[PDB]
Amino acid sequence: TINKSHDVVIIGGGPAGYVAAIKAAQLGFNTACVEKRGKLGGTCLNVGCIPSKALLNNSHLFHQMHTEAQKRGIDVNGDIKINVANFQKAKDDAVKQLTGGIELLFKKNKVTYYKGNGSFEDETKIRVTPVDGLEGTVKEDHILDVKNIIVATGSEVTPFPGIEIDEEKIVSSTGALSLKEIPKRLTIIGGGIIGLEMGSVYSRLGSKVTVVEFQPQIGASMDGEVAKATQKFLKKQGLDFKLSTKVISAKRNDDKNVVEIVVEDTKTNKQENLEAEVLLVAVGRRPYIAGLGAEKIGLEVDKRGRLVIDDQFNSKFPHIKVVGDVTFGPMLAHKAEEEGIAAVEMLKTGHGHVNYNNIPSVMYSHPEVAWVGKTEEQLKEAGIDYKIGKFPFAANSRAKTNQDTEGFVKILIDSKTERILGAHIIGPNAGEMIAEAGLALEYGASAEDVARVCHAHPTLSEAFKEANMAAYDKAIHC
Amino acid sequence: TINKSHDVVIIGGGPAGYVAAIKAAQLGFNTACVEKRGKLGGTCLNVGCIPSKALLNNSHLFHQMHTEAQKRGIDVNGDIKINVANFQKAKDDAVKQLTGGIELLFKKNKVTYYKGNGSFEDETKIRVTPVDGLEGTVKEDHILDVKNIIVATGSEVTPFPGIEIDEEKIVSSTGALSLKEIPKRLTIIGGGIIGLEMGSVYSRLGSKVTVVEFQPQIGASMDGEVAKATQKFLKKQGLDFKLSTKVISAKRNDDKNVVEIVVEDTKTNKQENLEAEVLLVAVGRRPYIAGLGAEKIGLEVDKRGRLVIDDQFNSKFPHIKVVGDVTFGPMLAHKAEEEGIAAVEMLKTGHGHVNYNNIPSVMYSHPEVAWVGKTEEQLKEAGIDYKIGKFPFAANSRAKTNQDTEGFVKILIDSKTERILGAHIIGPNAGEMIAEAGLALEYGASAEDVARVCHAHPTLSEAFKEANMAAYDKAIHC
Ligand SMILES: Cc1cc2nc3c(=O)[nH]c(=O)nc-3n(C[C@H](O)[C@H](O)[C@H](O)COP(=O)(O)OP(=O)(O)OC[C@H]3O[C@@H](n4cnc5c(N)ncnc54)[C@H](O)[C@@H]3O)c2cc1C
Ligand SMILES: Cc1cc2nc3c(=O)[nH]c(=O)nc-3n(C[C@H](O)[C@H](O)[C@H](O)COP(=O)(O)OP(=O)(O)OC[C@H]3O[C@@H](n4cnc5c(N)ncnc54)[C@H](O)[C@@H]3O)c2cc1C
Repeated sequence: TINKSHDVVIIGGGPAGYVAAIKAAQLGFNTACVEKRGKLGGTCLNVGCIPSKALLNNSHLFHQMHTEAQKRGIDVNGDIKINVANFQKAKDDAVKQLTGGIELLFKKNKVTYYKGNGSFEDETKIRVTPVDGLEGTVKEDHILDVKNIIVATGSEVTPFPGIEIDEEKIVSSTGALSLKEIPKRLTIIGGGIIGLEMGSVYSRLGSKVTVVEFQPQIGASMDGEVAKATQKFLKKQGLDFKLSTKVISAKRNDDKNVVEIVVEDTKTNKQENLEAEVLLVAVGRRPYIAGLGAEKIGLEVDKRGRLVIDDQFNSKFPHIKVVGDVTFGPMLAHKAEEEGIAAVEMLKTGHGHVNYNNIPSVMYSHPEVAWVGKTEEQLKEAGIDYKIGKFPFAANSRAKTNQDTEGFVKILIDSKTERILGAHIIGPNAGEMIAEAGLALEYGASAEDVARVCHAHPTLSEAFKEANMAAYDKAIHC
Repeated sequence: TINKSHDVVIIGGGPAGYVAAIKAAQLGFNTACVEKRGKLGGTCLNVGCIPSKALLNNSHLFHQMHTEAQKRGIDVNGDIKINVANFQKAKDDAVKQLTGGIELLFKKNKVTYYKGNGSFEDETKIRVTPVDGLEGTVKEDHILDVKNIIVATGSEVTPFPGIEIDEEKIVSSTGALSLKEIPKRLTIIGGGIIGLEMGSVYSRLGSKVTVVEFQPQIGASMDGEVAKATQKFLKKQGLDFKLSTKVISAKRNDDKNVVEIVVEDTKTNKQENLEAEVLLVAVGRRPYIAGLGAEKIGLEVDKRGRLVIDDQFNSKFPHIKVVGDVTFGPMLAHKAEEEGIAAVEMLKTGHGHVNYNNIPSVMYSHPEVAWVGKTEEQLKEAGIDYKIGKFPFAANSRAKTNQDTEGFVKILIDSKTERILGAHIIGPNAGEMIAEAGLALEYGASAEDVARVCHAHPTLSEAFKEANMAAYDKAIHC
């Protein structure tokens, strides 16, 4: 065991933790970050955002090249095949480069990178213990004398009791992202974004995808109209939805090399049997504090397993802050990053801020689905008087030119002030376009404020312009 | 001779004119629009923006299937060849749909659409003349007595004296957009946006492209660094450049089936002989007023051939406004539309508005090139002290996952106010991302204002957020 001192020590190297480390160092703190997995970037970079977006993008292109080339004047007299090994390689190389990038950022900023497991020795010190196989891991235990501690231990997949998750036949998102072969049938439990995205990926590559969802509609969180329109275009794309249906159990049938599933329709409590070569368990994600030693010092943990904090990210101990997926708020990478930054700026200047009323959500299917601000259900349930502004991409020149016009832009404004209250988009670049609504929302802009800004022609962004025109006045192209 | 009365009469159905018509109608004006070509949408929709973007998008895919497929896990065996007829059809279909679309907007908005040539009868009356082979043209001359006239006759290709454009071997942008076969060699006069886009299209299709440019750099009005980087990635994609070189002459040679070109090295005053199956003349575009009868009533026309107007779009006659390509300002479609709306709004409330300092410019190559506001050269010339924020897409997670990392975002801010003065982007979706710069500038946003807005992860837009972070402080992932 050996002693070490730092001003700030971050437990966790994911979006919230490594960004907090970089920021603390730029702000002048002697900073250290403790991560046990072997690479920085956390869930997002290693088994989440990055690899999933890589598969989505490449699977989309394969799809375009396979069924949309001829109508674009491109004749292929040969064959268009998916090379699973190179498909995976493309994703693994992207992850590899990015994880390396973070380590380089840590070096440039002088962040001390401890490879091991971090736990509270007591409320004022952190002990770093080595990880057996992990190379580069600490040679012996390290006791870090620190002034400020930031907990960013993140999340884990929510387990399904009774379902043995082997990342081969019955997989979690982590297994789905590394499938060595396109399964004939992909059955997915849960209609969440993570599940839907993996569904889209594989059906594009030739898998028969079935989505078993407890609730009536899917999406969970998106605007009503967006949610139904989403399930609509996904079914149209080949995904089979089993709404109001509960997965009961499942186990791998090695002899028949098939996963036997058992569902139950809630609108009849009538049981049923299903089968799939690969089963994806996507019933959500939850906070992860295992091995942290939070129980040792009395850190408050709510009934949902989240580390309780106040509006300044403080735990019951003023010098111990908590950020990211391990605590309150949507479990998104951009949210985690800004909390990491806000927490550190607080340490430096005494203040920081995160706008929970302006955090966007995005599903990277095609078309993409993105939204930020308030939905219609939320405005109604709050008795807010509002007006709607909608513009379809079918009326957008750029979209038409791309022969890809599915979707629309919907702007929600205050009937009184005409201030933008929410934006919802389903379109070819929804994820990027949503940044526009974010800027408007952040500044409290009005639909007219956006409508009056000259947007380049011909671009998809013009749909956003016209949708705002339709909210307080009238669109020109529809 | 037929007689009719209208509140507003618009000459020209291009972006400025047809949008003015729609707007005038919406604002309760008895509106009429006169167009002689046979389709609405003017230059942009029939032989400009739309057709070019279509060729660019489809040729981009062709290029991707040839060079980007394998590394993405997509095996495409066998010849991959362009079907010119179908390539042309894909473009022609998009134009047909869009032109048909505007006519539906006219019917819906009750705009009187006169197919023929519009010319001034006197200061307050316009006559519509039938057009020789115009489908659906007026069968008899019409005399429209109007309260307000809006001129939007647009522009045309600037010819090169001594060189005859036949749209077969020696072509203008119009002929280039409809080439029946991919020329073994395509040589282009002028490295403006139009010249560069056509060059990119055919180079991707197999033509050996050569760009002859009089100036020392391409782009015409790009920021210095952007112009250089633009030439570099276009050169990397196969285009050959001959800077500080002006064409002197060129002529067809039906014996060798080639165009014989003569150019002059501006540095050595020495000439060179060039040869190409197809020559594109893209030395620019100019205002169009032929057959408008502007001289009959003595409208003011400057040395550039433009119809002079005041800051209210007024000609020497208070009731005669002018908008679009035929008058002052950049010759772009979104600029024209904006003026069309502004003019009409002035006729209604007595005031319209166009922020000429926030008009974006975009080249739809790949990567795309987009900018708005001041370039570095313009700031220096003004003696303005400024700071730079630069972030490369090579450091952006989404760009990495897409295996498309060329380019960067450059933000220019006032050193004292930290107010954003301009944005320049070279990237996969620059054209869409520039809208963010549009909103920021319009609202007087500072770099910090943009940097603190939560941008979804992982998106290309995060690079816009980080470039701003670097401009006034420090980027995280840089
Ligand atoms: C398949 C999938 C796709 C996703 N796609 C998106 C998307 O497109 N966009 C988006 O915004 N979000 C997406 N997310 C969610 C996003 O990944 C998370 O919100 C984000 O990674 C959380 O970051 P964090 O830093 O709070 O936690 P984490 O990223 O979970 O990381 C915490 C880190 O700390 C380590 N750690 C924990 N305890 C200890 C300890 N005691 N000692 C040392 N290290 C410890 C972990 O090993 C881990 O690396 C996705 C998630 C999944 C699973
Ligand atoms: C190859 C090419 C690519 C381009 N790409 C882009 C791009 O990506 N983005 C962008 O913003 N801009 C682009 N532009 C430019 C854009 O097309 C023009 O700025 C815009 O179309 C001008 O619109 P306007 O309404 O002022 O004029 P125009 O569109 O030129 O139309 C004027 C109209 O009036 C008619 N007319 C003229 N005189 C008479 C008369 N006497 N009687 C009746 N009708 C008459 C014409 O026939 C025509 O339809 C491009 C141009 C070209 C040539």
